[PDB]
Amino acid sequence: NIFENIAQQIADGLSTLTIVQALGFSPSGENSETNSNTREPSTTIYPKKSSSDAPYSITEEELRQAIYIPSDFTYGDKPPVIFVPGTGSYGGISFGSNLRKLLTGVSYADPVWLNVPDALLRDAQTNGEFVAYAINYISGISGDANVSVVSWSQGGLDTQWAFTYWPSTRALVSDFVPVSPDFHGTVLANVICLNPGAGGVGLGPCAPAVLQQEYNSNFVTALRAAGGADAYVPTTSVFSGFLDEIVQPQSGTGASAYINDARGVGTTNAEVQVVCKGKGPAGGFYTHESLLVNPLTYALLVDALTHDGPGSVDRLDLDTVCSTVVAPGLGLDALLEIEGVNVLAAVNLLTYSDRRLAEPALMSYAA
Ligand SMILES: *[C@@H]1O[C@H](CO)[C@@H](O[C@@H]2O[C@H](CO)[C@@H](O)[C@H](O)[C@H]2NC(C)=O)[C@H](O)[C@H]1NC(C)=O
Ligand SMILES: [Ca+2]
Repeated sequence: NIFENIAQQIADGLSTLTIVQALGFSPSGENSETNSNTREPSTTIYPKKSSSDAPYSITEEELRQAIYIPSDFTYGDKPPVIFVPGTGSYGGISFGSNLRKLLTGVSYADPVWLNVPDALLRDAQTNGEFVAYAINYISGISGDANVSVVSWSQGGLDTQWAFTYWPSTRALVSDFVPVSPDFHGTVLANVICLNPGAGGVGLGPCAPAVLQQEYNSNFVTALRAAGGADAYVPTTSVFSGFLDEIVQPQSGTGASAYINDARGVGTTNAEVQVVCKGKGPAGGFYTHESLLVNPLTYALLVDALTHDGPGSVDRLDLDTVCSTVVAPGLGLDALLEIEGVNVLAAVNLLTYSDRRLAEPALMSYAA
């Protein structure tokens, strides 16, 4: 029986590989990207909720289908929480072994998650459309409750892009909790794609979302010049300065994950090695992916969800939070699962058929 659950886990993990999907399989289980969601929202959200919003380029059918609503969802009784995966991954598997498992069956959260086609590798401007639609749609079918957003890696960058160009979504998000975000992209993408940045032809073929996540990319530059480098809602950014093998730089105020707060809406910038320094293993070495099981990450998420404003380092009992390797309620097996999540993602990055020399054109709205 325990065998059947491992077989089904592996099958669900492999269905997220685009090479396997090319054989005609679809993402399965919690990574299903063809969900049937038949409730309508209280208000027109398509093609625009606000006449200030950027247009959608993707059909509402596809936008809505990437949202995975568990049967246990309470449509507003609890506060909804939308989970957003990172590059090469799906919302189901990015968080099922970590944060979303911990947020299943509690009173202050009600999880749903995004399964974007092609493992979040496609143009990030369209990944951003998925987050914008999800915020408006989930709220609009949940009694117009506020939602929260938790993201991993490019997910946070996608959320800032939805906030920047879909203003209507700012009004409905109590908390944005990005884990290992790259709000300034990453120079490791410039290196791997042998690419000058600024959308220039580079010698390394790379997925569109990878090219747009270069440190100086047109996507990142446009987003930051439009306001994407400052928080729009209370933002609890959690990142590791030792060592993020995907996102660099990633330490101090210069970290790609650092969100400024010029609008004064409230921000926490938590480098775990800083916050937990001298106080336990949770201040030790954490990867881009292993951060998702760090107790500081979980503690700051719950704090943010149970209090006005962002998660508060100073309100936490750092002596207790920092004292363990993994969040309470996970085992060291979560450390293993999250390593496999990263491997699957890596495979996707290396083997995705849509490799390009140049970064997607900015849509007319971003320019
Ligand atoms: C839902 O979240 C939004 C954004 O965090 C909240 O809207 C902000 O509310 C504060 C004070 O209530 C205002 O000063 C800001 O200008 C608002 N921001 C935006 C962009 O609207 C809103 O209060 C939350 N709603 C609920 C019911 O929690
Ligand atoms: Ca809060």
